[PDB]
Amino acid sequence: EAPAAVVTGAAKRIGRAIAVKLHQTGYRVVIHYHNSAEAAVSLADELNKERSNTAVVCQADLTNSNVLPASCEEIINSCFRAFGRCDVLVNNASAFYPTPLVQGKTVETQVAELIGTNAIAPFLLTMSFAQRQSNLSIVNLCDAMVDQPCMAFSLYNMGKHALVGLTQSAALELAPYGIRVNGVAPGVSLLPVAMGEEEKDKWRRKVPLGRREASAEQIADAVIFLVSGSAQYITGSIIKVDGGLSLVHA
Amino acid sequence: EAPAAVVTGAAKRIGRAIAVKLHQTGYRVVIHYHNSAEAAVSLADELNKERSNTAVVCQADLTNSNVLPASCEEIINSCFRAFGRCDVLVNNASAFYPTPLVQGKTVETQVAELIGTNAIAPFLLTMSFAQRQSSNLSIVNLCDAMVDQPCMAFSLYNMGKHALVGLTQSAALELAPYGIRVNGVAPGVSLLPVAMGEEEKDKWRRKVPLGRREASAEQIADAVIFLVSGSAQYITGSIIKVDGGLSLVHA
Amino acid sequence: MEAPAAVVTGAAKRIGRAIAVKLHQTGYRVVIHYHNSAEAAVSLADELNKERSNTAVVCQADLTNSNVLPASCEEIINSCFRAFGRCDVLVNNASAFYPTPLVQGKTVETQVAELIGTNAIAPFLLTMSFAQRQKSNLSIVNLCDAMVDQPCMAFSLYNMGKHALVGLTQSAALELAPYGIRVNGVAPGVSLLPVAMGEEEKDKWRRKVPLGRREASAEQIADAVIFLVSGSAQYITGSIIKVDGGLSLVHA
Amino acid sequence: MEAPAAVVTGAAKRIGRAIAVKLHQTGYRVVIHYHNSAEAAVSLADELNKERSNTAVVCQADLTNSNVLPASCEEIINSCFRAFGRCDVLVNNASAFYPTPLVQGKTVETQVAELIGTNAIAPFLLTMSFAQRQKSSNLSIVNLCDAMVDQPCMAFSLYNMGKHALVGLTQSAALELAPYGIRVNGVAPGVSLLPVAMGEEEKDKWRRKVPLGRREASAEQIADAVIFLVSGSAQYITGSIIKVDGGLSLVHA
Ligand SMILES: NC(=O)c1ccc[n+]([C@@H]2O[C@H](COP(=O)([O-])OP(=O)(O)OC[C@H]3O[C@@H](n4cnc5c(N)ncnc54)[C@H](OP(=O)(O)O)[C@@H]3O)[C@@H](O)[C@H]2O)c1
Ligand SMILES: NC(=O)c1ccc[n+]([C@@H]2O[C@H](COP(=O)([O-])OP(=O)(O)OC[C@H]3O[C@@H](n4cnc5c(N)ncnc54)[C@H](OP(=O)(O)O)[C@@H]3O)[C@@H](O)[C@H]2O)c1
Ligand SMILES: NC(=O)c1ccc[n+]([C@@H]2O[C@H](COP(=O)([O-])OP(=O)(O)OC[C@H]3O[C@@H](n4cnc5c(N)ncnc54)[C@H](OP(=O)(O)O)[C@@H]3O)[C@@H](O)[C@H]2O)c1
Ligand SMILES: NC(=O)c1ccc[n+]([C@@H]2O[C@H](COP(=O)([O-])OP(=O)(O)OC[C@H]3O[C@@H](n4cnc5c(N)ncnc54)[C@H](OP(=O)(O)O)[C@@H]3O)[C@@H](O)[C@H]2O)c1
Ligand SMILES: Nc1nc2ccc(C(=O)NC(c3ccccc3)c3ccccc3)cc2s1
Ligand SMILES: Nc1nc2ccc(C(=O)NC(c3ccccc3)c3ccccc3)cc2s1
Ligand SMILES: Nc1nc2ccc(C(=O)NC(c3ccccc3)c3ccccc3)cc2s1
Repeated sequence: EAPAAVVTGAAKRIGRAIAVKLHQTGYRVVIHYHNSAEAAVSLADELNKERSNTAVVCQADLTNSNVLPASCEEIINSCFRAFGRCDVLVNNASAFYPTPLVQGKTVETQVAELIGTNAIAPFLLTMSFAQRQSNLSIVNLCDAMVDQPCMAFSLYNMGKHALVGLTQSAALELAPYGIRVNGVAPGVSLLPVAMGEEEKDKWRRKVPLGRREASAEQIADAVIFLVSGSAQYITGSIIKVDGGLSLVHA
Repeated sequence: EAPAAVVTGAAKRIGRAIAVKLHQTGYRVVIHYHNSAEAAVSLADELNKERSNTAVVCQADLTNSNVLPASCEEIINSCFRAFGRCDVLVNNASAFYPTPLVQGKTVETQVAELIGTNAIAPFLLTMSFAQRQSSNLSIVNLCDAMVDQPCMAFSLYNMGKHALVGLTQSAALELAPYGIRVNGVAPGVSLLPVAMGEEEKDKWRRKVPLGRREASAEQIADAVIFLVSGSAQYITGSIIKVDGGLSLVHA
Repeated sequence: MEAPAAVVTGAAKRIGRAIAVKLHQTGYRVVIHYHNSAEAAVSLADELNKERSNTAVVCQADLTNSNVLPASCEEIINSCFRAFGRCDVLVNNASAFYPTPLVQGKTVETQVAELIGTNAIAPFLLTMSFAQRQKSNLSIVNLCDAMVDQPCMAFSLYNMGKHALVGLTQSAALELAPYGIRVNGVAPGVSLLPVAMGEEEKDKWRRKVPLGRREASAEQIADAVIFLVSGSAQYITGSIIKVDGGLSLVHA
Repeated sequence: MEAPAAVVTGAAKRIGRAIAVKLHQTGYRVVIHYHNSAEAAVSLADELNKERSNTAVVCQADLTNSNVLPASCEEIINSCFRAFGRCDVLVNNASAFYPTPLVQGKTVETQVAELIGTNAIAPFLLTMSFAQRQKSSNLSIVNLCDAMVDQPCMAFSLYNMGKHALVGLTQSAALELAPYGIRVNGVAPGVSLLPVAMGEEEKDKWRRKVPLGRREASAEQIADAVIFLVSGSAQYITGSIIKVDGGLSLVHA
């Protein structure tokens, strides 16, 4: 009776907040993770303490390779194995780091990681979700700043642009199956763990609405809306949740 | 105690559905109308039967003129008079008709209606709303998902709707320091113009990827409800398409 | 009779003059429209006529919206036919630009008439008159703004007018395509800074431009107009070319 | 050594050929990159060298993504410096295009490698190699984009993803390379040269959708926009994508 959702990169930060809010809404959840095993298992424990048998973890590397289609099929299969259905896919997992055009990872590894996590894995996950098929939908975590990108982040930005293309192409192609495909695009939300406080404050000061970053819960709220019955005519839409950041000129 | 909302063009169709759903969410509402007095009062009666003294009507022509600024100030003022506050402005009223570039309203009348109602009145209402201002204050503008693939011979209408996107962005930036969010909802085909023939209505319905049907007014209202809610408190300057995928469909 | 002819609105100075000059150098006869800048307009027409006799005229009009604006726009197009017997190109360059804050000597209705009139309604009415007068490589070029999605604070009416001009560009490209009239736009970021602006403030904006940390010259903007009216753009309609040195790509 | 030089990928046929011809007519020396079309690439180089000796060479490479793609792309740029002593212009034109339906003899990872490699990864690697070699002059890159990226063909998700990635590259590289004086722009066709084997009755279905003339763009019309973007008339233009689509993208369903 309860619907089920897969959330990628769900052990921490925004993906954790999405998994938590879906669970609070009544979903059973697959918490996908790559390296954060302890955090993933800890979240599943918390959710299961709340309602038994409503959360599982599923480990996978979402870097592009010739076995990525199998890994993505397994993530979807894990939801059917645990819960007998898969109603919602949230493509949240993402690699993010600079790749300067002018000069420990080879460039082909950087392509595989940045384009794999942000674009190819979402595509393969979408394929597997659709092939295995109420209120079915997919939500892709996009980036409100894709047209005003950070300096030296070309591969990341290429991946996020590709994810916009996937959102639109899959919304078109999956509409006759009743599957909606939409996006949520943060501006600045939870800042990278590696970033110093002074730099975090630099970015906070740029946001018109409150001079602060989005909480993870604020991003999750837009995901909840798009999967809800209140969004049943919405497909191919990307909702910015950016406090007006993308409207601010240089 | 209860927040209050102004909805322009609220007597019928999409504006009515928005007013109904805001009311159901707990708002007190000003139902603005131009020509549709009977329908406006009928809605106010229905809402007041549910919760007494929670719905008022306000007449105004939203055509651009020397008096449009005073009329817009009165709409906002009516909310403050009735309810003591104005938390939400929904710019829903619109005129829609063709204005061919190559050839009984003069062109400058068409300007005053299409650009006035669809862009200048939202601008003046936004000024009045902001001037009169914990809280969750926002404005929602009814945009058009087809603004970049416009209907043939609708240049003035399309100009007004593009101007409304500009207002949404400019006002979101300028009002963010006041905690006033400014967002849009962009329908594709929703309730077809009453004048449109049944065969032409079906032609459009058949192009929509999602179920080959128009949006109900209630689906449009659901997006408005989200944007005014606490679930959207970091969202400003965003326009949510509610179009069943229609804008994605090539020629 | 066989050199083509162009109307350039707001052509006495700055970008509009550069467009008129470059069109003239390409072989066009030109109508130099102007509002207040009579001395500068006549001085330009005299220069162009010295270079080739009877190839430049001036035409005065206020492009503020009013119930007479349609007649004024009809008259601008008529001046081109009166002088040159044809009108091949329309460049909508004239523009009012000033802040209109949402929270507090012109009335708001004057500000609406000026900012929306010059930037949007006059281009629309000129587009109507241009199209209706037609009997070649016919086109319209609208001067847009690369920063319309990242607008200056407190410029809502200006930004509304430039957004409306994008809508006109696309609507008119669609509707006039059957008549062989192409309709395109050129969108500067920062080009010639306002005459009233001090050097320090100019340098603040210059420093934001990735390509050279400098504003576009007037000639650089005119170069993109010249391309869009040329035979090298015969399949281009409904396109807006940014000429902004990357400015619109730069985040906050 | 005074004439500038350009690399054009996928230049043996169709749009890339017309770009290579127009660049040569403008005074550029050209590297004609090709993958499978050797005879046509060599025929073009010989035609161009007959017009002006030692102004055209060919360079073969597969632009599918793989472990060797970065080296291949470095080699393409290197070929221009070895032939002509300079590389002023890069045109990323080569492209794979075919449907990849989401719902059900190439594996899906081959389709990823081909559609994302040709349309996006190879342009990125070529852009890296071009810039690293440059770390009077008018250096620029032109990417062949697609005016219909937001109204895509049904069941072309991987192709559309690659073309959206190419918009991202055009913008990100324009920003990052602007300090080096390298401009980065795009030209976005709607419908241009159709497949010759496509029935005329199907070609006409697409032609009739185009507002401006109810016909597809010639390859030369697309090349004309590339020529403008590399020219001295575009020296303040970077990060711009010029649609050359006859109004097709403005037409609703
Ligand atoms: N935070 C922001 O300000 C912001 C702004 C714009 C867009 N976004 C988007 O919003 C989403 C969530 O942002 P976030 O900051 O929460 O993300 P994040 O913490 O940077 O990354 C989310 C998770 O992605 C997973 N991931 C990384 N590489 C992976 C790989 N090779 N295989 C599988 N999983 C991998 C990691 O899982 P493990 O920890 O299990 O390894 C990581 O915890 C992302 O798509 C992001 O691009 C965020
Ligand atoms: N229906 C769709 O499929 C669709 C598609 C795209 C966008 N939209 C947008 O969605 C919104 C609502 O659409 P709708 O179809 O419900 O609108 P609508 O029925 O065409 O008109 C809404 C109301 O606007 C008011 N109005 C018109 N001209 C006016 C004037 N000069 N002064 C004051 N009020 C005036 C009218 O109120 P009175 O009846 O009181 O005179 C009318 O009932 C509009 O902004 C529209 O552009 C709708
Ligand atoms: N300069 C920039 O950095 C920049 C940036 C973005 C966009 N643009 C766009 O590029 C175009 C050219 O810019 P610019 O800086 O050269 O323009 P500008 O000097 O600010 O204005 C050009 C002309 O507009 C005419 N104008 C103003 N109000 C008018 C009215 N009520 N009626 C008729 N004409 C009127 C004036 O003519 P008179 O002098 O004869 O009165 C003025 O000379 C404009 O459309 C502008 O918005 C420029
Ligand atoms: N034609 C149109 O209507 C249209 C519409 C929109 C966008 N565009 C864009 O405009 C550009 C030119 O279009 P077009 O129709 O002339 O392209 P095309 O004929 O489909 O392809 C151009 C060339 O790409 C090369 N290519 C394909 N796969 C390759 C690989 N794996 N490695 C290396 N090279 C490869 C081929 O070279 P070989 O022949 O040597 O193997 C082919 O001749 C493309 O980027 C396209 O996406 C075209
Ligand atoms: N998986 C992840 N994706 C992203 C995407 C963006 C951000 C974020 O921090 N963006 C900031 C920023 C990025 C790099 C360096 C400094 C700040 C940002 C993005 C656009 C404008 C301003 C700040 C952080 C993450 S984490
Ligand atoms: N008719 C005219 N239209 C315009 C449009 C824009 C500008 C211009 O100066 N834009 C600047 C700027 C505007 C206001 C205050 C300071 C600087 C600009 C625009 C966008 C981003 C950064 C700077 C100047 C003019 S003059
Ligand atoms: N390397 C290449 N890239 C592209 C991109 C697009 C096209 C093209 O022909 N597009 C047509 C079309 C696509 C599929 C079937 C028939 C026609 C097109 C594209 C967008 C909307 C309508 C038609 C052809 C090519 S060839």
